[PDB]
Amino acid sequence: SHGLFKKLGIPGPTPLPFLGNILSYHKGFCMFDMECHKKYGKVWGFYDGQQPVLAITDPDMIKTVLVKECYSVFTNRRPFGPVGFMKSAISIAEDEEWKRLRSLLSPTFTSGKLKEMVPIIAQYGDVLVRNLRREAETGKPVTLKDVFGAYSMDVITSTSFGVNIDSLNQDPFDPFFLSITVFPFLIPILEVLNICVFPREVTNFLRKSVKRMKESDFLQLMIDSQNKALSDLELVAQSIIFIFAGYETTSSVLSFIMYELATHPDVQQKLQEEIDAVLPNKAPPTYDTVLQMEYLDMVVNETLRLFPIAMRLERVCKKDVEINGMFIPKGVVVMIPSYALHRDPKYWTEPEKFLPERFSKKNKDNIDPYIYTPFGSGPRNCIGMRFALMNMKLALIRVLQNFSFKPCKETQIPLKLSLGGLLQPEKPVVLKVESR
Ligand code: HEM
Ligand SMILES: CC(C)(C)OC(=O)N[C@@H](CS[C@H](Cc1ccccc1)C(=O)NCCc1cccnc1)Cc1ccccc1
Repeated sequence: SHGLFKKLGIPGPTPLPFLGNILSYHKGFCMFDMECHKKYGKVWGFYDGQQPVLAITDPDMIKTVLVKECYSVFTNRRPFGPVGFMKSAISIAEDEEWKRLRSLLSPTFTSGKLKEMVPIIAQYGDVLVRNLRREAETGKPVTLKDVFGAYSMDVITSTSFGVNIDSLNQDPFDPFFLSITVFPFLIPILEVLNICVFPREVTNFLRKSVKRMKESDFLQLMIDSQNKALSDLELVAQSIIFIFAGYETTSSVLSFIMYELATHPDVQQKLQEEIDAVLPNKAPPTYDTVLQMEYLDMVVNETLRLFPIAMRLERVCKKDVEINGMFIPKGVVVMIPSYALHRDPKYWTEPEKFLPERFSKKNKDNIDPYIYTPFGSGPRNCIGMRFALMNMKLALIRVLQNFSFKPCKETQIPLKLSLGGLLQPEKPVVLKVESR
């Protein structure tokens, strides 16, 4: 089984018995992907253990995979376990079951459901300020992910359920998952053991805490179809997904943006200037004033080009296909190396520099949406994209209407990415905060 790509004529690095190419992850997914993209061109293959993985980078082939042939051939992501009752979570679910959850949960993030959440988000930003005004009136460097995650947790639990809890001081969220991929034949062993990559105690906290809400929103819109069709432990699982997403991703990106705003002071001023012009007198941001702000959008986009928190997009090939003139056999994992495409010199001038002018309306048309895919694409892209962009931007507006951000002696400059598996910084993001 380590001969597949040698036979297909697809180039790629030579695998070791059993491990495949996984020793190559010692420097991280993204470095390996960049290295392959440059050694091998537009297409290559490698092996996670015994699992063949075909990397593609052609914009047309990517659109075919994410969009043109999604329902028919590339419907699911790579199996990932042991998951337990979380198998029914939307982003883990497969084929017809995912289809049903997608259709069931899509009405949560409309322009009209988002627009109802702006008045309610508007409270925790003010908490976020006062929490920050304290750690500022005392010239003590601030950990952004702590105070951002605090605010993120606040918005999520209320956007979907209705629970309000000053997020300060709950909040429960590469050593072993390694063995999953040399030993994925061990996943079904672990499922029959109830063994879970979510420690059985974090989920047991909510295997009742959702039943405990309450009862007598995302939570609302689910019961209406609970009363085919719908369930309830399946309701707790969707909730856990949403609660992770809104906490960890929203807070992690906010921290990346503030780092870049701090290492590029002219961009921070330019942004504070735009916010005060749309929102004079520190006017409260509304749903519409957020979408009005173009440089805020450019800043956000440009951070997600540098720090795309998914790193790779993946789809299981569920049957033989010949896409854009190339044969792909059943079972291959097809992979888009997003981090690499975001930093590819053959699309982006000076790709390591934080330059938000790449996304000006003057320039944003030179940007292939199948190269720059921070939220995915096609029927299976990020279901929370608009809620996420809006959530962050309201945090940013409120925050920058009050404070500026400078580097500190301990600010890691330049910021190293974690060689681990998740797009995080090695050292946490600390910066000096000053009150306008
Ligand atoms: C800046 C924040 C976020 C980013 C960059 C992001 C990005 C992504 C990406 C790249 C995917 C995979 C798409 C694909 O494979 O084509 C995804 C999937 C998903 N995201 Fe997010 N996301 C963010 C925040 C959120 C939030 C706040 C939610 C809240 C519900 C959310 C819910 C989901 C779900 C449910 C999926 C699975 C979609 C499916 O399998 O049908 N995401 N996200
Ligand atoms: C750990 C590793 C990076 C190797 O592979 C995973 O990423 N595996 C997840 C399985 S689930 C799903 C998948 C996903 C999401 C975004 C991009 C690519 C793949 C998911 O939407 N997750 C919920 C929150 C979220 C995160 C990012 C963007 N949008 C939403 C990790 C996971 C498992 C169980 C609970 C929470 C997270």
